[PDB]
Amino acid sequence: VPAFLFSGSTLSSYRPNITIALPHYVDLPGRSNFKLMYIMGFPIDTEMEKDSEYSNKIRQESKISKTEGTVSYEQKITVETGQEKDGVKVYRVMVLEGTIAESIEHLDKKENEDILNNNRNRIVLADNTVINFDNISQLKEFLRRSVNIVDHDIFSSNGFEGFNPTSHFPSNPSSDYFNSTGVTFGSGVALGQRSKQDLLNDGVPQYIADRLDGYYMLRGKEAYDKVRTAPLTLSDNEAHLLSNIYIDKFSHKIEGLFNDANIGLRFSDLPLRTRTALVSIGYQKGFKLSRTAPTVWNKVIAKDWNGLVNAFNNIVDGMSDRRKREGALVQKDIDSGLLKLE
Repeated sequence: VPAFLFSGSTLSSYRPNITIALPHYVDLPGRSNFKLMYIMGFPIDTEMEKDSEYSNKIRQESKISKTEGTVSYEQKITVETGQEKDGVKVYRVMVLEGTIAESIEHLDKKENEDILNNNRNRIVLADNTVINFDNISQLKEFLRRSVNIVDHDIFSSNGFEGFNPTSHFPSNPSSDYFNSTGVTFGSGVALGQRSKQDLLNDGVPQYIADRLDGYYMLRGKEAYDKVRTAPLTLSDNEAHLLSNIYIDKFSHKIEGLFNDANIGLRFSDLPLRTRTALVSIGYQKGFKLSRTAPTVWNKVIAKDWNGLVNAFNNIVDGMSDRRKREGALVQKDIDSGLLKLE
């Protein structure tokens, strides 16, 4: 209580200031009610309901779900491990104002295991609210979920974009863009316009990109004929890696449109499921949502979240069930308190 309080190491974006083992008392810069006690050079975060000039007041619990939730991929977090009883809390700081990725890396270290396995783990967010985790594995999963711009498992699921690991040709004559269409893999990754070098630049591993030789730049009948005549089936692992690379790249185009609207939020401030819904509709209808799905985009820019649900539900495209799944993602976030309504 706490066990191994001084074990392991700490990643920190700030440091306090003749080697001293005496307690040192500092304030995190720019934060109210963030007060740290350094002992043995380790940051310790204490809370007490009783008044103290050496401790913080009890912090409010976050509404974010420890099982299903995320933190913005653009925000810094503080990760802590510790104990709490009866209006007194003592937590060793493992990560002080670090990135999600730095945190994932740091919390994977073996020297940290003992301290993380044997104490209560929590995240202290930028807003000074906290998320309390059942165990370290759950926290790690929360962080991994939070680095993603969209939820890839949802996006590639049957109800939305679908996933085919075998080279396929989405089109034909009567087209519907026959000679425009090209060999496609996983969830919509199309090679008609892309060289191997393009895939390499986007970070596709050499082994995958070499596998794709002969499918690059093929279009129309040559592409159909190639798919039918000499298909290639990637393993689910490689096809997902390829797909997620291109899904992320696309999602950044959507992110850029939304951020350029300058509405007082950044794309990263929207919860995961909502970001996923917007990327899903963009991927199917074309990325400029102001032109391609105006009812949706107007609700987004207005920050009217219930209205956005309704706009998804009201789209009549011949795709409508997928439009409704997208809306239901948004509704789930509203119900989770992640979209605050006026």
